Amino acid sequence: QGCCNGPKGCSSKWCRDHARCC
Repeated sequence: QGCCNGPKGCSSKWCRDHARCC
């Protein structure tokens, strides 16, 4: 969903919080 597709996605805390791939 972007978060786990791009280099800055899991660098975003929201994606780290919510997305299990982060």
